[PDB]
Amino acid sequence: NLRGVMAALLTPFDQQQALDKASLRRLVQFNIQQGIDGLYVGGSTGEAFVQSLSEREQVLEIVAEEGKGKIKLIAHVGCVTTAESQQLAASAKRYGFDAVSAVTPFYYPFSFEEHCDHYRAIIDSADGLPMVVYNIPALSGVKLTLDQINTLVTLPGVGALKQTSGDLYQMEQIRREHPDLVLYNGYDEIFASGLLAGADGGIGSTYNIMGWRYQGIVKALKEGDIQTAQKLQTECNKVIDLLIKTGVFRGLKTVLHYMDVVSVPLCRKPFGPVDEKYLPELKALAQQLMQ
Amino acid sequence: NLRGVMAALLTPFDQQQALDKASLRRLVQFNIQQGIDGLYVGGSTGEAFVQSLSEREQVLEIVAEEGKGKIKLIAHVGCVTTAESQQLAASAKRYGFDAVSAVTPFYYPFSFEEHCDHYRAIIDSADGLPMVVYNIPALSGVKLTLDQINTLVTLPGVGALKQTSGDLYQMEQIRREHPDLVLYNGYDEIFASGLLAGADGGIGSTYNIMGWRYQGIVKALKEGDIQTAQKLQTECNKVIDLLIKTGVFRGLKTVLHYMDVVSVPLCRKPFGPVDEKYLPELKALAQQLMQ
Amino acid sequence: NLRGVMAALLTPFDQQQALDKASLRRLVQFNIQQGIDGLYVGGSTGEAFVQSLSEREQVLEIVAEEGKGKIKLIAHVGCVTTAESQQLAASAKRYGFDAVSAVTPFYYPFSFEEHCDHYRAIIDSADGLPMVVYNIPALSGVKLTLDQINTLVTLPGVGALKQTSGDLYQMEQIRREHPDLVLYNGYDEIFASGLLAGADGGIGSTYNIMGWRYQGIVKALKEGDIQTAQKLQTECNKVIDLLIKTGVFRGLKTVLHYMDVVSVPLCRKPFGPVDEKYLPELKALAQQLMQE
Amino acid sequence: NLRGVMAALLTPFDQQQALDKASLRRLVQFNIQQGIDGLYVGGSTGEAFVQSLSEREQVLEIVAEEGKGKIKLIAHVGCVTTAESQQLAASAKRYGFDAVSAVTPFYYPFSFEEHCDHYRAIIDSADGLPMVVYNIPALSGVKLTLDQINTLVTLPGVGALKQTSGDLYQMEQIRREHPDLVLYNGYDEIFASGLLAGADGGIGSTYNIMGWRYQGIVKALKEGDIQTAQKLQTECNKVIDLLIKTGVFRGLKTVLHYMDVVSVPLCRKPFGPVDEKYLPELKALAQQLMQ
Repeated sequence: NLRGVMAALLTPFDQQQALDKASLRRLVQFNIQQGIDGLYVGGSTGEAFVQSLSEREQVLEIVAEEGKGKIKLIAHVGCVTTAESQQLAASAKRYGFDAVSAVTPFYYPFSFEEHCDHYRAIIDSADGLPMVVYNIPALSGVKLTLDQINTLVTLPGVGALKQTSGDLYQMEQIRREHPDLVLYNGYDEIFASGLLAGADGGIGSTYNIMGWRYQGIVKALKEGDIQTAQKLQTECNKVIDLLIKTGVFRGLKTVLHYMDVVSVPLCRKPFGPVDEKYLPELKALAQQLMQ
Repeated sequence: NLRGVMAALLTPFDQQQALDKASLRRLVQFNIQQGIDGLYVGGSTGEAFVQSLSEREQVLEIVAEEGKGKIKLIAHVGCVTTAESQQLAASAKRYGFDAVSAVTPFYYPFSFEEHCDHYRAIIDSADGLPMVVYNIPALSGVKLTLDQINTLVTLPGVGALKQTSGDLYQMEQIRREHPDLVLYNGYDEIFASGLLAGADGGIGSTYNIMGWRYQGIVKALKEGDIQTAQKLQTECNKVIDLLIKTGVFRGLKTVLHYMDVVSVPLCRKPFGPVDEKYLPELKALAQQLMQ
Repeated sequence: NLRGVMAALLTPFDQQQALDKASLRRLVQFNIQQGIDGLYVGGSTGEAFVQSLSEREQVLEIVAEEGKGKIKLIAHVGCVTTAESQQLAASAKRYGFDAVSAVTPFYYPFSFEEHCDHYRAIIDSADGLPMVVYNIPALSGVKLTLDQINTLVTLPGVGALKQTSGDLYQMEQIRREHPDLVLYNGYDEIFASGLLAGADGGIGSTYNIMGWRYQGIVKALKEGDIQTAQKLQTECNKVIDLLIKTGVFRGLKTVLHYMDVVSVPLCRKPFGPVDEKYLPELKALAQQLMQE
Repeated sequence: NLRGVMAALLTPFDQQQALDKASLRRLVQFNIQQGIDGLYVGGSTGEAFVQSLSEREQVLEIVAEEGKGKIKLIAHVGCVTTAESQQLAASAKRYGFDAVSAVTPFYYPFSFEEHCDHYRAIIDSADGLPMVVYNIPALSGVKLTLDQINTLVTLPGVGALKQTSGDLYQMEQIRREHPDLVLYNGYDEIFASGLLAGADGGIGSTYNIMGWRYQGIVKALKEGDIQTAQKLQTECNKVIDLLIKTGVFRGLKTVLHYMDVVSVPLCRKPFGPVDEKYLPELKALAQQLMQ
């Protein structure tokens, strides 16, 4: 039931780098409009790690007002701190989110046992909302084994795994081991490949501007049409190429600004703005996607 | 015409740890009858790096005698030394191989130009034979960029790329850049996903014992039956889970042995033998693969 | 005036995980009486990334009170966010600290320019307090180059470099490039070698329980007594070996708790408690350090 | 008694890239006159991995012939193949080298037991020659654990360890574990620091052009003159800075060439030439060094 193509919501800031509630609302609605199955809020893409708990809760509350009941809402609640995560877990519950999620805590190296108790404590605080384990070795620096992953994924309370890893051998072993597990493909660039390996949906930042393509790839693969599946994927991939040159969060916000969704396409410092030289390609991209 | 499913051939040894030429011939034929498209000989799978050039030249000659004309023959000629490689390249030509191949020279760190000059030399000595750049970062320790991969791939005389990387975002990037390039999926564990990403064939050590499944996966994806393609990949992956436990080269040789192909399922030390506990499952798999 | 042997201050918490101010003050004074050159507060050792800005502000404020120009005071003000770092940098000035510090922002990959601007803005908000650029690749996952380090270290406002790296070739080269740079060695396990290589002092978590050994290695080398320099370092290493087994922060708090300095030997979750099995060794260690 | 500053021997090649015996002998004696405690022949610095068994043996005999009895002689006998290594170990005995040495077999991933048995076999063939374990993770791609290094170092036959690692905490840990172990500091850029951490000697390539400095640092440290000890290490690093910039093996041979020691300062391909922009720098270096 949590399966599908969920977008990792971006958080629009204003000239003062404060939250832009109006753009947030425009963004939520814009995603709904584009036929997304749900939203993963306050994740890395939402720049959670560069905002406070209150700022973080404020976003959860607003998207819940906008989207609750219309699509699935998963609140990324993870912090390095379990206590901070627990507080966020409770708010998500209070706001009516469908599930809660958390990255494997970072910076300080924690044992695998400490990782499990973290999830256990957060799940406790979720008070019912299922947990989506969030695995992104590349950013967390947390390199869990398949076994550790199997343990986490079986922790009572866990309803999904957000696999932000390009190891498609592992993607399938996870599927082979947990046939019923809601498996989200974390890297947009290999979405079609991830689904073929075992993912049954996905969460990602590029879904904010072209979510329909991912839905497309999903149908095609269902309708045994690898031609449109591959075609759709290379089209997502050309966009990802550019965003990787420009900065994905900022580049996605910039395109969004061009679709009239976001007022100021800035990210919080230390992120810098997009290089002016990249604006013609982003503008152009916004235009084509607008059609 | 180099596109297809090519077994990365194993080299049988006797109790004295010396080529079991009689089993080599038996392995060559076995592969042919299982409908393989060609053989990548003298690679990592063939324990080439624990061999002498003369040993490698001998294996080259026996398989050419065994299959020149029956299937495509690609000779892995790579050595850390350019001159040794050129020697091996020159015999491949003289023995009648269809193409030549070489790992990026390892152990010592080399600049990219050195890498390109290395391939140029080998390509020259191959005397007309198309070259197959061999990319396996996990074993070579060489971490080439995409631009570098494009440069190598476009070097005159080069006719294909053997991609032993599970980075399927890079697989498609390469493909998007080179629609005519013969791209071999190097990781058996992700074959279906690798093809979907842009690969048009594969070279793998597990093909030796169940190459038919990989061809089947090719038919399925070709026929829009991703459902049986997945099924084929998981079956291939259950095998891979086991071989990775028992040790791959030796595991395969043991299976082939129970299949009456290899007399002595040994690998040359440092490799040790399979743990006896594994024998029943390998024996079981052998009988089972006889499907 | 920032050169020296300075302890990476730990932050004591109570049974309910709240700050234990009395033990903070108690730990500040203990370090002072231990004859350390100053304190590095709010850094990795201080469990800053498991606290909130106002929590870190409180700690800075309490120790500034305690360390009233009694010793050198460095405030690790770094966060991923430049703005949060600026706020902390401004409080540090406000509390009267001697220097300001910050790790290279983590989690999200940033460009070198993004990093240089980050340090400037903070240097900007410190309003006069020098900046000790903080380099710890192992934790930040940020891999700066010598030239990137050079740029940072020459950046106006920057007055020191906290080298938490085992690469002593790079340590040598940085000293070579900057003969007067306050270079602090970050890995206590190699303190003697980092010094020989060019580090002119150090900042470490284990200084909390044996800051004198580190001060000793310094004298030992100053007087060419490399023989005792070695003995001190292996004595430090025998300790670090145990601390790594148990978990460094918690192990330290545990020793310090057995020395009646820290009331509760806990670290905030997700850090769990120390395995009972190690208590016999930690009690003994606390015994002998006190014996010394 | 293998304790000491041992120079890692370069193998001079001719214009045709063939062993330049004239220069080998010339270098053996040059090193001797430098007051070096011995020579580590046939190692990484000796381009062993780009040579053949026969060529490696040849160089072994010529050097035994040139310095056997005069200085300590450790022959690097290591290859990926245990059998090849054994053969070279057997020859070292024959030529009368003092010790044997082998890098952890690389390229293919081997188990620690496989690693152990390999050293055992080679130990068996060195016929009485104590084995020197060569740890160089950077190039080998092998990251043994301390307990693992401890096992290796205590193997019956192992007499020393060449630690090519900049982990000076592990250095002191090895010295603490084995107070009577012959521990060679492998990275010349940290010589002084390695010795202070526990190494009682060192095997380095740069020793070939200024072995006196390392012997110099040793005395200063032994005398308690860290100030000059340092002043010495900084000098070696100014050099090392350059060589890295120019390519170490090729840079060294060039400097020795300007020191009328080596005829053709060529490394074997895939390595390339020293760029011309450096010749003046290297020129200037060789002059200063000779005075």
